[PDB]
Amino acid sequence: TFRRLWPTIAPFKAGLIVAGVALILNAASDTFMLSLLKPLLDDGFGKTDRSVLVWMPLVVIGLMILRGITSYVSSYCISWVSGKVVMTMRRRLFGHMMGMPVSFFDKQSTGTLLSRITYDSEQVASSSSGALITVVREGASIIGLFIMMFYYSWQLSIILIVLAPIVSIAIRVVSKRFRNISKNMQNTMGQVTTSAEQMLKGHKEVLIFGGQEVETKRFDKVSNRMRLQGMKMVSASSISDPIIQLIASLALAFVLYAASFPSVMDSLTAGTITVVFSSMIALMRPLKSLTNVNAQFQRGMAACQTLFTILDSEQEKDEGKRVIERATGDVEFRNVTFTYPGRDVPALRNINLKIPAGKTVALVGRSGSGKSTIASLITRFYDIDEGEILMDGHDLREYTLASLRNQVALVSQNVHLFNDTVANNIAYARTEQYSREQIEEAARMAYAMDFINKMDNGLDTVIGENGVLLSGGQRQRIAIARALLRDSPILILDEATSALDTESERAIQAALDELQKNRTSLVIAHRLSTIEKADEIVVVEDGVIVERGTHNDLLEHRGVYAQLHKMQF
Amino acid sequence: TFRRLWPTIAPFKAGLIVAGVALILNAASDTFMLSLLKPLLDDGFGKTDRSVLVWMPLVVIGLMILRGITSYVSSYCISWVSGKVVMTMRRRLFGHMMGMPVSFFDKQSTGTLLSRITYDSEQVASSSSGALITVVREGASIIGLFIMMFYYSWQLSIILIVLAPIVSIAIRVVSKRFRNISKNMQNTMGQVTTSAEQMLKGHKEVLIFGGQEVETKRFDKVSNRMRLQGMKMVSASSISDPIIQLIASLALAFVLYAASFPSVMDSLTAGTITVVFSSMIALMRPLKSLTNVNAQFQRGMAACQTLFTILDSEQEKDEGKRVIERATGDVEFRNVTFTYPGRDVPALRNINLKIPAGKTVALVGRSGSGKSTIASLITRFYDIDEGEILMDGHDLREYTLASLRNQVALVSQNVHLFNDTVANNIAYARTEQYSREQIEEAARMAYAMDFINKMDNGLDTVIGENGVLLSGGQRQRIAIARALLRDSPILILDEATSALDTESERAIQAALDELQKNRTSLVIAHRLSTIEKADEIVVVEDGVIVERGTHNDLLEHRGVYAQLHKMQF
Repeated sequence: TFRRLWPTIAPFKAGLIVAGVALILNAASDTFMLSLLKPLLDDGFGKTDRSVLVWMPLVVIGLMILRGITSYVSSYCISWVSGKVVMTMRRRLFGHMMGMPVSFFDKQSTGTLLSRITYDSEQVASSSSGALITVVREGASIIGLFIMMFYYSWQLSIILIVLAPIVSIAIRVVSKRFRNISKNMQNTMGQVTTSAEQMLKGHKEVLIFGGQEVETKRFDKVSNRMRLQGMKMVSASSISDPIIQLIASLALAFVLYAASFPSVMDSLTAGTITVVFSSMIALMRPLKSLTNVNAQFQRGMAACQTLFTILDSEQEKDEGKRVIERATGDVEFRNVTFTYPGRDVPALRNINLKIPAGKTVALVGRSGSGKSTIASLITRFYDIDEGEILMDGHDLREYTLASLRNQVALVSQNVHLFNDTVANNIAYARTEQYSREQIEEAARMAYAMDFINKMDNGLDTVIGENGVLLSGGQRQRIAIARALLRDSPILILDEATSALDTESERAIQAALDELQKNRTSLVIAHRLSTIEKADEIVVVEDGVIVERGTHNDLLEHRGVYAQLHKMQF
Repeated sequence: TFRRLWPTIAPFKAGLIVAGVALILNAASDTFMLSLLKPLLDDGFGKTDRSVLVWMPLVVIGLMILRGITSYVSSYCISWVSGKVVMTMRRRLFGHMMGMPVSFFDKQSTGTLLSRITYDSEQVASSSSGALITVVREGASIIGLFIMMFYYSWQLSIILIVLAPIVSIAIRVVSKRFRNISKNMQNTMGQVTTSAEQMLKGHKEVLIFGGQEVETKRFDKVSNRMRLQGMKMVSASSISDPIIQLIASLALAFVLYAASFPSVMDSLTAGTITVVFSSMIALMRPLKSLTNVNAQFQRGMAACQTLFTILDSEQEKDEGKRVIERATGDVEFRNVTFTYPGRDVPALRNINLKIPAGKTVALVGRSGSGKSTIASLITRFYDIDEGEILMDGHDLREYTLASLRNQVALVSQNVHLFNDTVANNIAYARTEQYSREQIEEAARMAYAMDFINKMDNGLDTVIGENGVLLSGGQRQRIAIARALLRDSPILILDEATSALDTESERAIQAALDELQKNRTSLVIAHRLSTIEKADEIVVVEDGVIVERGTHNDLLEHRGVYAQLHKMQF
């Protein structure tokens, strides 16, 4: 089907050839054990020769340390090939779901992302290697159990194998009639139950009219007709099994009649009869599972096209080559309009925001629709629909993504801490550029030295999740340390309030005020303290920035900033 | 069985004795079939007599027929006791759920009541007779197969049963450790999979901070740790089966070795070893099915408590002391307060109404605040909590229910139509009292003659559900005809249908106006035609009838009735 997965398996085909030689020896050692019946019953138990029962108990345990040795050697060769072709796909999906647009991670799939590198990535090899075990184990067992019969007695094997189709079709033909008769009877049984349901519905009219005795006499006739149509469903399903058993045993009677009295037979002496009959019973288990080979090779290959749809998908649009090093200017918006992918209602209308040099602007308002969206466009997590965002006399589309992302610092509340020491989370992906010496200065000027001191090991504690764990204020201060160390010229202070509690508010305010030196920042406003002190106060209300006036003029006005004071107080 | 249920089965106990003799002959016809192997292998094929296998083809189809005749004669004679003790109890549930109060049918149960007399009533016999064809079939097959195994070489049988407990406990002991070890490994897997999950959450930080190569070399180091851990829970689960199969062949080797000694090598031969070994593997399915003989006799005797709960619940509170022929008087409510069972909010506060002789009252309120539950109290579907309802200077509680309900007719649109022809559906439960002459005049005066005379058969056509499916305008007409024939003195004109249509509103209004000759009636009002004609207008305002005045006084005042006119326009 989708055999573009074979090049992933090709580097390791040395556990599919050792599990194709140590699994034929697992099946060829089951059709040799079953051949021990012929000596046992001919020259063993039946005869007075005791010598056959003294070497055989050794080879009964001399053939099941070879069914165990070759059942484990063939499991440290498919668990090693179905583990290195799942690993090399698990780590190829986690290089494609780490660069594509955050639109996919937004809400297209949130918790099923792991299910495609933990569950659907192991099922592409736990159901495609279970369809090679079954087609190569139980395709040499089927050949050994067919060579035994034709070696020991072909005369009886031919007649035995000719009657198997005739028995099977007869059983199916006699089963079909009784199944459809049972269905026809259950239809009438359902009809009578419906009549009883309509009988029970009129209690409120039974009571008032006084038909309690006339209504129970009419359930003496719907109940007598529920047992006569109920005992005709057990008198039609209990007559099926005896007849199919009789049909099956007519074949056995014919085989026994033909196996001795004709002179063509009677080359059999008590051991060729039992092996030939006992192997055909052993031919059914390696025939029920062989049919389901393609029922598993296709169930474990839809989960390959799923991962080849997640893989080979549109990666992030890294358009442009222009390189910017420092935002010595203004990150301006001009007439831009953007709508979230997957929806039609415009979340952002025409907006003209100017972020001046050496100043800060505050996206004021608790609207909840217009504050975070403008923040998201600067870093180009979501690309714009139409218009222009200007940066240093250019456009963000023209600039390289790697050269734009490294200029914006999100000092947010919900910030991620990676599973490393409390120093590389302050210098993530810049450990070579920044030496530890800068890291003490960053922690000191971020006022995080106190929490650094009260630690089990110092500036080396595993700090992310599955580790020490922190509170909100400490994560805020770590993010502030990151931003201060990186010296990013653009900041987006999310500033979720969370708590205004004393001795944490002081620390975060001091760290933030030290951060915002000459840096030009757009602050998402949730705390009035920064709204009071801002160069420009811009209200966002369903994407129409109309109350754009500064703090003083808009405070004098009764506009949305005055109304902000009203709802805050 | 359960001592409550036994006396229902006791009369019909000559179907479990006929089915207890034709079921031991089903099991004794299988332990007679694994005894032809001895004549076959010793005196048949091996000895080449050529006389034992011309007779055996007839006995292999002379036992299967007797295995079928004793499988149908034993499946019909239990379907006759499992379908007659379900029929004699299905109609005892539908003799208790036709007298007990209305409170049981409304929201204390639903159409699932037919899942008590169709499904849960058959599971008391389909799981208690299925637990007697398992203690008798597979409790005489185990006694038949233990007499073969001991008649044929008792010396080998003791050795073969002594090693069954030992092999079983050894397999269990070697299966416990390799299951709990795999549990430990799967517990360890959770740490690595959670760490893998914790990498996909920092996407918004991974992109902006620039590290996509630092987090892909840390999924080159978490993928291996879930490969080596994935190859250690397959190397621990694939080593369990080879060892238990080795324990299961240190017994076969020991059996074959013990067979070599002089004591056990004088009576074993070619046959008398195939029936001593092949009867054991036929002794597992009976022993396996036996374990589930009390797990089915408590799943089919738990139904016999939920249905008995219905069977021995509380019936109606028929305090029948006074008997009245005709209510030639007034039906008064005085200080009546009633609350619905199963709820605490009083649905009915104090009420003071009097239904005058030769007059009618109209419960005109569209608020839906329990105007219908003032009608239910009259017929005593729901019993009063406190106060006094009077019918002819007495209380309804003293009156016999069969004598109280004989004086009320519910002329509604949702009337039930029983499955009998139209003639008895106009004289339901009183057909012996009323001859065809009275029913003809009742149909004439109800203006219902056209509907029935247009119809195919005439006045004896099957009229109820699953019949001809009359319409609501004909259902209410049939109810009018029924009430006219019964000539009851009090009616409750529900009048739920306020729809106006030519030949329907005119006809139904004419029939109702003919019905209300003297016939002191309380009309639930949805149509203004009766309201403007109403002698006394009373409005439901929650539980208090504040506006207890005539039509004119309520008309001139805004009140609530003229407010209901304002709603109407």
